[PDB]
Amino acid sequence: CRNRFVKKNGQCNVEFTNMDDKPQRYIADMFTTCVDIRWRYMLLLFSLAFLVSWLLFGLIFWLIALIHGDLENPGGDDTFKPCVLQVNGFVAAFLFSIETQTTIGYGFRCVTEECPLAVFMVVVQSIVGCIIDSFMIGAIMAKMARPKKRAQTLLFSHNAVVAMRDGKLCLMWRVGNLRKSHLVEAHVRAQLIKPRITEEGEYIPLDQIDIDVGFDKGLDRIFLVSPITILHEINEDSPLFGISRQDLETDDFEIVVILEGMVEATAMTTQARSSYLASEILWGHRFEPVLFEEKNQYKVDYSHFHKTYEVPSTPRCSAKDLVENKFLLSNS
Amino acid sequence: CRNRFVKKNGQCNVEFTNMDDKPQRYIADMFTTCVDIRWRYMLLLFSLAFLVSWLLFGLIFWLIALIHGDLENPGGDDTFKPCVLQVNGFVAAFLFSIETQTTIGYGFRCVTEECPLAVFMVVVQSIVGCIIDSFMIGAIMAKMARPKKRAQTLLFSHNAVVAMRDGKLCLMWRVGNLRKSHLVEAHVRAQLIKPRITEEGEYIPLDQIDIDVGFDKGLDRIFLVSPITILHEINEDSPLFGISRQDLETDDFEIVVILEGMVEATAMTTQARSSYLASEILWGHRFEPVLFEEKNQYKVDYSHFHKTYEVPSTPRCSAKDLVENKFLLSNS
Amino acid sequence: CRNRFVKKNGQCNVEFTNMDDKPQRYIADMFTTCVDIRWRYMLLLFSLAFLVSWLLFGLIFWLIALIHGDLENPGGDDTFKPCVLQVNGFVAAFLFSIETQTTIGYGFRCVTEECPLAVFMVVVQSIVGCIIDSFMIGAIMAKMARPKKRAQTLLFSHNAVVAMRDGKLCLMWRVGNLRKSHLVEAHVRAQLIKPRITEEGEYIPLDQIDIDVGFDKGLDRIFLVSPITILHEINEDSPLFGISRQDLETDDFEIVVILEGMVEATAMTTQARSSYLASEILWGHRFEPVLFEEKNQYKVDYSHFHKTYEVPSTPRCSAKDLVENKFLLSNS
Amino acid sequence: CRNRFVKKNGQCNVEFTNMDDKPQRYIADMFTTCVDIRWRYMLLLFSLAFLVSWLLFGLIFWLIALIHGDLENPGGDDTFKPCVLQVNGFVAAFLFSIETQTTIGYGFRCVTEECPLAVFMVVVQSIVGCIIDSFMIGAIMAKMARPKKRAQTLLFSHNAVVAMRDGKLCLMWRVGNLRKSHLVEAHVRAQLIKPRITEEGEYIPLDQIDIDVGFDKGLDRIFLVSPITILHEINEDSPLFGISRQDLETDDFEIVVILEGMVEATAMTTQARSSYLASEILWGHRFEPVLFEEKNQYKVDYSHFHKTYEVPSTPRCSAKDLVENKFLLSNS
Ligand SMILES: [K+]
Ligand SMILES: [K+]
Ligand SMILES: [K+]
Ligand SMILES: [K+]
Repeated sequence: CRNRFVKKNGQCNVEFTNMDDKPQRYIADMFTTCVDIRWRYMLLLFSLAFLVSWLLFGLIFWLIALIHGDLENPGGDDTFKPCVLQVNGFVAAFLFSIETQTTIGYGFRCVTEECPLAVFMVVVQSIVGCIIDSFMIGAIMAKMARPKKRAQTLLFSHNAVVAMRDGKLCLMWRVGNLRKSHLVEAHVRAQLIKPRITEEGEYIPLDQIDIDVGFDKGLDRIFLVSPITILHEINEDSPLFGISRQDLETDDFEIVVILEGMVEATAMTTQARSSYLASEILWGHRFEPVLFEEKNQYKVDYSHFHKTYEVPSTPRCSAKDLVENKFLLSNS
Repeated sequence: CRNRFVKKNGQCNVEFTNMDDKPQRYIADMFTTCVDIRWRYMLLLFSLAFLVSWLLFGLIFWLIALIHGDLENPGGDDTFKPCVLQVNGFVAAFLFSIETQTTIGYGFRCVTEECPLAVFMVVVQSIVGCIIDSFMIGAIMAKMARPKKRAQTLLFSHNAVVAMRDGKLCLMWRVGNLRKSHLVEAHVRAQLIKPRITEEGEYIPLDQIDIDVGFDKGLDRIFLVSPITILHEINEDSPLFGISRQDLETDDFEIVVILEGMVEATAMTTQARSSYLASEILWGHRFEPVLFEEKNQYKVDYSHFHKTYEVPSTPRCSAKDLVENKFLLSNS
Repeated sequence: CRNRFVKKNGQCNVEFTNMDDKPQRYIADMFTTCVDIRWRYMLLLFSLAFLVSWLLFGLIFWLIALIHGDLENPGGDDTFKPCVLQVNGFVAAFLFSIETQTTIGYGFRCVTEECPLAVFMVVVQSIVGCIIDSFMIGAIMAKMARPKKRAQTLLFSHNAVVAMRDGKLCLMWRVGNLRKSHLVEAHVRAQLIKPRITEEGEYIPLDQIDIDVGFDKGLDRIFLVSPITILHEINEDSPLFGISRQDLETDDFEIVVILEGMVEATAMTTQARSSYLASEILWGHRFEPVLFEEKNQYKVDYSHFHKTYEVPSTPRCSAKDLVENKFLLSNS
Repeated sequence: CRNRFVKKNGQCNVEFTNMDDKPQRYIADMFTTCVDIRWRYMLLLFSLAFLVSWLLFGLIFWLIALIHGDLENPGGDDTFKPCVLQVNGFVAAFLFSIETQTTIGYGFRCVTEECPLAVFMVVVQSIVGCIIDSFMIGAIMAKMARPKKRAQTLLFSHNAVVAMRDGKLCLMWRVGNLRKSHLVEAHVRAQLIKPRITEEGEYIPLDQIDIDVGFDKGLDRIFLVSPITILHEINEDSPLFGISRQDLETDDFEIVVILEGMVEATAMTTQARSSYLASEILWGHRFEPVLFEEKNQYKVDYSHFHKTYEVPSTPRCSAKDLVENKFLLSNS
């Protein structure tokens, strides 16, 4: 009844406060933020940038036109040649700035060979133009390609279960791929979250404790086509070792599950997460099979993914008791 | 005689059904799909987008021209200035929209300083223009660069063999690189696939079982220039431990082989796969050498890659028997 | 009192000298440098490139105009057609070159069907134009996206502490994430730096010695949301094994701490670093908790991140003594 | 005296022959090749593509102009409007095609509202135009960014040495970073190459044998600022175990050394290689220190990198003898 540190969607429930350097540290990493903001903001931002360069140069050109005396003779004649043809005022100067930076260049307003400063400005503005474009491309490219989007076609079981496999008592949860694209170099991790006090009397607000999914033997690496059921064998070195079915409806703790892997197309690691509270773990259940064979191939029924069935055959005590008891019977 | 879970090309034989959230989960990951569809579709899609913005703006301009009364005086005179010169109708309005968004800007149809709304629209459309381009670039860039294409210059042997190496009985298959480019940080994995029932009576439609290629000792990492022969030593902890040559023509199971590595040029992980059925494994054979030395260098003959030869010297029983028997003789 | 090999910001304090091949080796890797230089330099560089192609082609066109005799008849008539209309001199030839390469193409200066060489040149220059753009985009894209920028939203504690946890004496330092974005596949490393002489009398100017953070058990991998305290248990195989609280104010050595992980958005590994001198390590202290629970969620107070408190309960001798002593008492 | 499998530059000495599917497998991976070819080829290729689309469309337009009867009335009048203004022939049709696809759009040749087919063609060509650009960008971007270029600022010692460290006999070679940029998540690998015959009489043309650099303890991971000396301790499980100083001037084999790591700026793994023949290994030597301290910092003299000095104190027998002998003395 304490609270949820990671929601079921993987979303983490926490907030940072009194971060001192936040503004100056965010300026240096500035690109990283820019790509996480809503599109409309990233866009409006860029159109803001465009608009600003158009107005700036537009003004310069208008200033030049004003001083040269072009405003009064925009088209020139035999005895007089303007800096930029057909700039009669502000809006005209604005239009030419846009036409130039965008490279539309209708040509009705046009630079002449007269002013080196007008020429120069055109030069500068062109270069400027490319620069802004380049940033926009990259930004869009980057944001467009974010691998965290892939985590939404990855799936966790609504519950985790505990049950026997091959003589061992195991915590299990299930994972699945909702795309026919592969998750490359995928692997998993699990952790038990809960506050604790060390024998020295040190309070750890939330301690994160590894749940061994087979990392040592290289078994945490998975090949995920059909849903895989992930197994934690509860043993001497397990944090759940002394926990029984009744300890599940009493205790407060949380199990955090991770799936890391690479989006096949971009080879960019995505990390998917979810969470099981002690009250979301079903003791004595087993997952319903989603895979079955038909004729020339295999199929997965995904409506059975979350479903579990009761195994009355399941022991209600902790692995600890289970073990210790084995050594009474076997001891006498 | 059951069926093949992964084809020989690496293609997986399975299909997902009754996935509930598929539409809304695919919208969030939408970029990931977009790059896997056939070119013509991704392209037609984008030309569809272009076409749509040209028509949309074209319409706006035509509406503006209509209301301003430009349709009747497209070129204007001393007493009258149009919003956009030379828009006499729909097609004219269309052309200007394209000329503008594409930045061709022939200039025959041209914005004037008269309408702020025409100007604004031009502004908006330009910005819009960049945006669509940017998406196209990224999409093409991404799709163009997909690392899974590299898996087609990587190679597996048509068969796997079992045979003795240095006193040990080993399952072996071969892998090869068809490019002179390196596969960076490459490593392998193998798995035995087959359905099973746990001693608790739990049916696992297909259980995936690790075949140890040396992960523990860091030996699953390979340096692949010439074809490497991959070895699984069949021992106490091997899933093939109790399997003999006769069990091979009887049993139904499958071995799945993986090669993961990085495309040298892009450093993007590609994953190559293939499969050996118990009936594709040749007991008592050995691979033909594809590498030989000549003068100033080494050469690889790839026509010998798949070829195997008989070793009548090979034991036909399981590693299990082989071991157990050693301990009769050595026991008496 | 020797010196600092890595500053606290992670910056390494060292310089390379008498590198022989530096110029020719840097030319081959040239792209890598280009993206690390200040913007203004990368930009000025590119505008330098632009400017150079505009002048080059501008000259060609002017040469062509000169020879054709266009300088004297820029607009032509019934009996004479220029190579490029309206090029009356250098600046005119310059303007057309820019208009062409930038694709502004106002159109006042325009190629005609007369000179195949003018046409060809236009062809060449256009192609050239794209090429330079493409480089600029990539450069900007690349530099824009550098993952090392992310290391500035990652955090280390100003000090490291030594203290007891669960019956063991541990060196600890703390790490934190200043963004709500995740650090994917993150893990840590630590090293003791100091010069030494092997029993063979070989001097190692600075030897780098692994500080075990749990790599073997897969515990060096972390899930970083709230600040994690990193623990080195000082034991038989620890380089700090024979060090006590008094050895800390005497000895000269340095501990180097690393955090490697992936920027969530780009999946590009960043590496963060910092350093603790023996004089920056606080013996007998403990970190102040930055995480606390409120109602519907958790919060982190970052002003407590660096803060430590005294634990007078802490032993002042080395793990070595501590152990050895245990085996007097337990031995008698 | 056999031959070198990897040259000292890392270049591998081998060639593939009789690869059967080479053309069709290379078509699918086609992008991968495109980026490894010389610039001039990738460029000429693209200019080839451009040129081809300009000519193609140019022809279409000319065909349209021909049929419409524009060739005879390029500028039109009150009673007649051309498809595209000012196309009088082939070259004119060519110019307009280029002006259109490049978006220069001088405007002297210009589409009119008359032909829907001309309009359509313009539409199509524009779209086409973007597509080719996009490919070019990506290609240039990709090729520009190749991480294998970084391997040229990474360094190996010209020789490897064997010598005692802390009571153990070790094969050592040295590695170095020629840039002030870091090599992220770097690690090493080594291998002994030589042909062999298994006790079963199976010939392995070249067997690749792991040289343990500490992978098991996680010590193959390095932090490379100053040059690191890499150590292989020659022990029971070492392939060099039974090799002595005299076996070095006799035997033929090769040691292959690898350094894998990530370019700091792009986080793209590069793999550096080199090789030591038994005749390139200096028994009884030690590397000259390249690092020294001065005042406020550290410096590296790179001219000392390759240099080694004699240690007459060094044993000339194999680790094997060395060990076995220890157990005579200690045995009697
Ligand atoms: K234009
Ligand atoms: K134009
Ligand atoms: K243009
Ligand atoms: K124009």
